[PDB]
Amino acid sequence: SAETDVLIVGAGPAGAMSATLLASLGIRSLMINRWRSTSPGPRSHIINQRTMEILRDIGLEESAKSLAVPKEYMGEHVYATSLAGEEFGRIPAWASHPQAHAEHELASPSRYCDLPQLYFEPMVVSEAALRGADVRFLTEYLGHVEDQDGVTARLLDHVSGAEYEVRAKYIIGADGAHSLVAQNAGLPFEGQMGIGDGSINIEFSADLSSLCEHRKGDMYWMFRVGVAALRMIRPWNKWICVWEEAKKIIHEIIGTDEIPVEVGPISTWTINQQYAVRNTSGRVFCMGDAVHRHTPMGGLGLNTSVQDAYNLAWKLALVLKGQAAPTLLDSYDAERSPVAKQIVERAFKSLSTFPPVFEALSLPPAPTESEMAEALVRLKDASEEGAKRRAALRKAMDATIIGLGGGHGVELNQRYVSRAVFPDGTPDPGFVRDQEFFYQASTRPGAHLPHVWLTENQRRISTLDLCGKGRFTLLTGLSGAAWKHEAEQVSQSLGIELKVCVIGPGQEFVDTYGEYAKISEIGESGALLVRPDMFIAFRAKDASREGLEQLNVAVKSILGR
Amino acid sequence: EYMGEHVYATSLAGEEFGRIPAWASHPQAHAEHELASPSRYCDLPQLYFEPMVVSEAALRGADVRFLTEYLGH
Repeated sequence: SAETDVLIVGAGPAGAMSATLLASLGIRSLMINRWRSTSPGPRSHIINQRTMEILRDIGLEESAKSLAVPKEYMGEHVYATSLAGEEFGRIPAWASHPQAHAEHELASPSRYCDLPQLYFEPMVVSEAALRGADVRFLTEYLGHVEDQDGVTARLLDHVSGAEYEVRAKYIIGADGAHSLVAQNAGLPFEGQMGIGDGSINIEFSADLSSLCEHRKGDMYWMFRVGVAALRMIRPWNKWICVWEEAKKIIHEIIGTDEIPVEVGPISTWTINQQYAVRNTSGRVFCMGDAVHRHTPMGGLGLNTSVQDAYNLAWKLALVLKGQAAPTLLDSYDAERSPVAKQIVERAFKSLSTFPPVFEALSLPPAPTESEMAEALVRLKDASEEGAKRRAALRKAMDATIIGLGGGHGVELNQRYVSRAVFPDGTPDPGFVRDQEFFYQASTRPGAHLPHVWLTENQRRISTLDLCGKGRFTLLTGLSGAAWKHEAEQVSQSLGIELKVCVIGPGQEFVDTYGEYAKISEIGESGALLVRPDMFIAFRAKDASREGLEQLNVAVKSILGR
Repeated sequence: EYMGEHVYATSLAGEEFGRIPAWASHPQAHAEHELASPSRYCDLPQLYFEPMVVSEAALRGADVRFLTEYLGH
């Protein structure tokens, strides 16, 4: 037997991130995993800005960037007959279009990058152990029982052979899409797990720089199942094909014998659309693929899983230290379960964007080499019928971009509503523009803190860099110095750290560009209370005494006290 | 990329009043810039520009004579 604060079952990106963050806040975690190592298989690889921000908070951003492929190599999505064959056309994927890129730059100090979960996982697992988590692989969760004071789980050790018990105050179910932890907690799911009659993933190696370096992209999709994908793992060199020496399916996809090819492992994917309606069940919290299982369309899986962990850790830390009532843990479900449903529905809906491509070419699904060849030559036709076909195809191709980088709103427009956000008595604004395609910065409580550039010592710093570090932060201008004193009083009163930044001309942080003035929807003396997880929980118009009194209440409320 | 930060200050070594994003350095201005043309802003003193073009003109076939004054026609 053994005792610890949190038991994390699973060392995929959510469990690992959980361990790191809890270890960074002084909380004892034991993280476990049935397998001998981190995921070898072909899995996620698009890392969006929200996940990069979180690494930037933890100080792992420069490491990930070192191993990741940059945005600049991800831009050209090509649709073709084969890699060596003729292109139907290209879309500007992963915000490579100048305007998409501007909306990207403004939204965050971080950027897209491609980094196979294969590297991401061990990076984070090793940091978690370095920061203080205990990490044990080849250990299987067999089950647990709860009571009023905590939980007791039974583990099976695949090295020693022994079974032992672990006592803990909480359990995080971050096993994968077949989570046994979710099964025991009794969580309800909506949706199915194999939708129709899936995909085969052939990993392989081959120098394709002559076919790719003049048109750098993350993926190359072939219409030939109707569709097959060719995704880059390491620039122009290591690869998967998606669809034993029958894997010269590959040669068909590249479209040539000439390039030598070493075949790696092959595996299978199915089509899922299933999420948990509720992610918590007294003392058990479930996290990544365990509560949202979905197709790969849009990069959303890994990124959502890391953000699930970022939302929970700080709350668990506060509760375990008696700085907050257990009530605070309910906001995990309130804030996070919607995002799970959203992600699953979005990924599945992104598969509808493909059939219309075949409709534009007048093709049945799963067409035959002749029919395909007819469609290609119609496309080249110097008639008005051929012009219509061309345009139809363009309209069809463009629409696929939602699954391939265009869904910036889905990525960033979280709006929490829970006990952990204190409403300011502003009317809800909606979105001016489409909320799936476009991010809208908001400073209203429940929104994520916008990014703008300030300066510290004439050097650019992000507004977000004032704000993480496992602590609440309060932001203001010079007219708002009163918040400094009011904040101290509240930290003294309730037992919590509360950094205060007074932004302006004299100060440490100044807004040399006026972006802070412009972006906040609030006068200089107003203030934003930012959570550890970077979400605004409280906003005040000004520093009047009515505004100042509220702070102490907002805080006691947020923490359940 | 070296043209972006226009700073207003008391002196170079003194305190800044603030900065504006000059020469389309603001992300949105830069986007409108990229879409407009395949070319980009750059700083190149007329001091270098002139002789570059005078020499090309002569290379391509123009006759070029300095220290010669137009008096009238």
